[PDB]
Amino acid sequence: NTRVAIIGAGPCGLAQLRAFQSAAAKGAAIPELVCFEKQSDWGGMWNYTWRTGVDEHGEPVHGSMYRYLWSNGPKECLEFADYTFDEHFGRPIGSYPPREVLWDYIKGRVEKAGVRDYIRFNTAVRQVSYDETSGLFSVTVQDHSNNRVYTETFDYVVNACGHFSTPNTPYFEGFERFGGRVLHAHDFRDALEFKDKDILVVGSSYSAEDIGSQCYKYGARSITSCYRSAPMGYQWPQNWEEKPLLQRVDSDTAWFADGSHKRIDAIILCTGYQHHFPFLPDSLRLITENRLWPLKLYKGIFWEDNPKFLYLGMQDQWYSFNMFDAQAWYARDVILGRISLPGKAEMQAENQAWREREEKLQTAQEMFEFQGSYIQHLIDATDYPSFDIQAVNETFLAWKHDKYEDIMGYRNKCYRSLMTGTLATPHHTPWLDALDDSLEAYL
Amino acid sequence: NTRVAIIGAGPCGLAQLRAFQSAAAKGAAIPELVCFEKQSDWGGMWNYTWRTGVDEHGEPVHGSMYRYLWSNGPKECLEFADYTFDEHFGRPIGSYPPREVLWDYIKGRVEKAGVRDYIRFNTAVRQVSYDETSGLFSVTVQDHSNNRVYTETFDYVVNACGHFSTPNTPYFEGFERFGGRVLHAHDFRDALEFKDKDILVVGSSYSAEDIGSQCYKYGARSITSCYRSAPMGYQWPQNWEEKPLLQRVDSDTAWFADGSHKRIDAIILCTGYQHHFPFLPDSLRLITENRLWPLKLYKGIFWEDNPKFLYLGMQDQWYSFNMFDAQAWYARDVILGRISLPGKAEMQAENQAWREREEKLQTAQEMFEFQGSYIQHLIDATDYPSFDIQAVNETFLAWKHDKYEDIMGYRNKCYRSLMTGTLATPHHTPWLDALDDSLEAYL
Ligand SMILES: Cc1cc2nc3c(=O)[nH]c(=O)nc-3n(C[C@H](O)[C@H](O)[C@H](O)COP(=O)(O)OP(=O)(O)OC[C@H]3O[C@@H](n4cnc5c(N)ncnc54)[C@H](O)[C@@H]3O)c2cc1C
Ligand SMILES: Cc1cc2nc3c(=O)[nH]c(=O)nc-3n(C[C@H](O)[C@H](O)[C@H](O)COP(=O)(O)OP(=O)(O)OC[C@H]3O[C@@H](n4cnc5c(N)ncnc54)[C@H](O)[C@@H]3O)c2cc1C
Ligand SMILES: NC(=O)c1ccc[n+]([C@@H]2O[C@H](COP(=O)([O-])OP(=O)(O)OC[C@H]3O[C@@H](n4cnc5c(N)ncnc54)[C@H](OP(=O)(O)O)[C@@H]3O)[C@@H](O)[C@H]2O)c1
Ligand SMILES: NC(=O)c1ccc[n+]([C@@H]2O[C@H](COP(=O)([O-])OP(=O)(O)OC[C@H]3O[C@@H](n4cnc5c(N)ncnc54)[C@H](OP(=O)(O)O)[C@@H]3O)[C@@H](O)[C@H]2O)c1
Ligand SMILES: [Mg+2]
Ligand SMILES: [Mg+2]
Repeated sequence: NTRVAIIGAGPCGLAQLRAFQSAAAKGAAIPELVCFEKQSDWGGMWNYTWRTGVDEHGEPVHGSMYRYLWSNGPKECLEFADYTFDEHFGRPIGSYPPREVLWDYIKGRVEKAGVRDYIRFNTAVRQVSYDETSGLFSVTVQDHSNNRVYTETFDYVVNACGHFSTPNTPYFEGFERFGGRVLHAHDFRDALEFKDKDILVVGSSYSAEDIGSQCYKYGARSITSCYRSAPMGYQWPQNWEEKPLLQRVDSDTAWFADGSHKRIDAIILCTGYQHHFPFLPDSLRLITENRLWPLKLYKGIFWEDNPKFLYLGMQDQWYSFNMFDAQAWYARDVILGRISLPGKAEMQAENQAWREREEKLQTAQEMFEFQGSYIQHLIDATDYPSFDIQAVNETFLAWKHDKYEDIMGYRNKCYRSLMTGTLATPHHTPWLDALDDSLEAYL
Repeated sequence: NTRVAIIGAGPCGLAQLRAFQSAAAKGAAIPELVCFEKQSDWGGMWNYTWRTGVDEHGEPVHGSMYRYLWSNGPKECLEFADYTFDEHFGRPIGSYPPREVLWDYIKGRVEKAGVRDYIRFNTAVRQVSYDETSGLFSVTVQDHSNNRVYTETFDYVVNACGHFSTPNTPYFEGFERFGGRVLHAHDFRDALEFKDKDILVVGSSYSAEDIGSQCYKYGARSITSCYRSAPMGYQWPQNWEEKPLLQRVDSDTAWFADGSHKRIDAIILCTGYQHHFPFLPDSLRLITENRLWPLKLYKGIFWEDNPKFLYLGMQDQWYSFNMFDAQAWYARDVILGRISLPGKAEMQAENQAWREREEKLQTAQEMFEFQGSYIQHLIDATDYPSFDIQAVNETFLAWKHDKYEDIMGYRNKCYRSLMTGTLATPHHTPWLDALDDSLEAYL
């Protein structure tokens, strides 16, 4: 028969396994599936590790999540249409669960699907090549359980390796003279490390917002944030100041674009991440900034130069889990032969049409509605349940307004599931005081 | 003609270029040489970076050196026989220079040799394969200057990528519950980060000795060290306690094998490094612990399954720079056809003979004399100057006794060059008080 390689057992890889299992449960013949995962367990970014830099086997540490991390959007926006919160938890819960609670939810679905046996854990993909004549990809991997490098062939490769793990780490004048810790958001683990310290966060997106907020919540003496161009602009607490871009640092002091200065103990670069695919030749290698519409990906998925090489989840994310499902189901239907792809020139013209719309977006609302409309297109093409994109959009709108209202209070609010209609119930403790991050303490 | 790939422009790679240039200066025809270096400049481990984890291009950070690092052995033990300290510095200096001063020395030789133009910087080796019929290696690299992956063929590959950059990072019960920083020695940058903090160093070799010592010198409140089996055993200062192995950690406290405990702010794993060659297939991939005599390396250099694949500097190090020269000169003479290699079975028998001697070593003296005798064998086979191994051995003996005498004072002592006979002169400031690490301040 035919063979599919899946790189990664995070949400996207797991969605891809779930897609095939769902078809198989309803009598479809499916390919052989091999999912290569470098970590010891599934969950991707949702799997926490204390490790930083490089893991015990010498691979770059994948994990960017930190202690005390909670859902940064309404859980109702990322609900699986085919495995509801009601089915998983059997009661209502808060709209903004800690990492461990959503990890439990993600695992719950693939536990139920019985797909764990497709996965080869502790295995890092090292190289991918393609042979024109056989139409096969050769995938070379290192099995760290046995310290052995091996290669197998596959008809399709689905790259679900993520793009929020390889840091974008810009130098600033004087980092080599500064006496405090300099790290990337990717290396941030326990905010208690910065208790009673004066912290600088460099950046103006979610990592800056949230890492700064954890430092606040867990007793940092002061937060300073700085932006390259656009301030985050929220009303910050008393001990937080937002400044224009860092110019330089000396042994202990940071100097900003406006000529102001601050004594700081540590610098956290919240400067985003790179799409980094060291295991790909240029012929297969997506090169893009973090955005809603990278080019060369037909339906945001199929590599236009070789559409038997697929990318999942490589867009920037408003939607997340149910976008990955939408992608995984479309990918599956194409691999099964149910949906055929057009010719390259047509794929290129359509990708460019999406790009032109992408380039016009200005407002947050335009941006999540763009991605909503992309997902609507995918879900209409397959048997993934066509859920209510418009109502999810309205939830995202409400969340944005909650964050404006109170950047430290938005996680206390409650939203209705668009899959089941059940309202989320208030959490037992306000976010700011909910110091314990465990699944036990939350439930 | 013929082509040689060299992986890395650290001391070993540079030694390899210097070896060929030295032969060429005296009329030898030499191969085309391409040295691939992932960093932006030469020097290897001696090139300092503030970066930790992964570099700006997404490659694991190579650098393990930290602020305030000085020579941990007498400089007279690592002198180049073909480029003396006298020639480079034109006067005597201390026996234990800061990193920047020996970097200057290393660069000085290859500046004089004019070999920089062989090197392709910002280029990471990604894969190596070998073709039986052509007898060529295919070396695939990523050029980060241009974001392009390319492959070229070579008759020989000399792997000079080091083995003190990929950390050995063991888990200890509770690391995911501890509130302070957990890092490896590889990530240690500025000891001022730990000023007034209670530090734990895990390990009992050079990284534990020296990182603990920097923390001491730069005002850590206390140092705790712990050993897996053998204590370091030096007489430590008042605020330093050596303990048996860490058993576990809670939110702020470490618990040891003897039942004792200590509140700690940060944990630094000084637990060594891995030989990690992700760019090699198993057919070419050396698997070894850090030791004086890994197997499968004929004359400690030639991969016994394919001796056109060479490893430099993969032994544990008492000797360093002039061992790498000795290796590089032997490698060069074999590549030039001046020295022929015996058959595999003979290579295996001889490697095993070295191993049997290696396995019997117990004392520090036995260990550096073993490596001395290995180097004597290499230097006698080529035109590298046959320098006085016995006197270098006696210097190593004297250094060991100086460290016993005073683990914070040994860097104040002076030793005679075995290349020129000139005595090192006392430094202007005692190590403990010499807070400034610059080349300027030292000279
Ligand atoms: C710090 C952080 C917080 C977040 N918080 C939220 C949130 O609250 N809500 C939300 O909806 N989204 C959040 N996200 C978004 C996140 O991207 C998605 O939730 C989701 O994890 C993406 O799934 P993925 O499978 O595409 O990638 P990932 O979850 O990153 O998984 C990629 C997988 O590929 C594996 N892998 C990588 N390279 C290789 C290789 N060479 N060989 C083998 N395996 C490999 C990894 O180990 C990993 O398991 C967050 C992201 C980050 C970085
Ligand atoms: C923290 C520390 C302190 C030390 N202090 C001393 C001392 O005081 N005295 C002493 O004699 N020795 C010291 N050493 C020993 C050190 O190993 C040697 O001095 C010497 O640096 C080894 O040279 P090398 O060229 O084998 O390896 P390295 O100096 O490590 O150089 C390896 C090179 O290969 C490059 N590289 C790696 N992988 C790739 C790739 N895939 N593609 C392209 N390039 C790559 C690296 O960027 C680097 O330039 C120290 C070592 C460490 C780790
Ligand atoms: N659940 C949570 O609480 C949580 C926490 C952290 C992260 N996350 C998730 O992690 C993902 C990534 O978010 P992110 O914020 O890390 O990345 P991001 O959204 O890609 O944003 C990158 C930030 O870096 C800035 N930047 C880039 N280069 C810079 C430079 N040289 N100097 C200064 N600033 C620079 C950008 O500024 P410009 O925009 O001006 O270029 C932007 O503010 C998202 O999915 C996010 O939701 C979630
Ligand atoms: N110039 C300088 O001042 C300086 C500073 C730092 C490093 N260096 C150099 O860096 C190189 C590496 O030295 P290194 O000390 O990092 O490595 P190393 O010499 O390989 O020693 C590794 C240490 O880790 C211990 N260890 C290993 N696994 C462990 C575990 N699971 N738990 C507890 N302990 C464990 C070992 O104990 P056992 O031996 O009991 O196994 C040993 O003490 C050397 O060339 C060194 O000179 C130089
Ligand atoms: Mg951006
Ligand atoms: Mg060891």
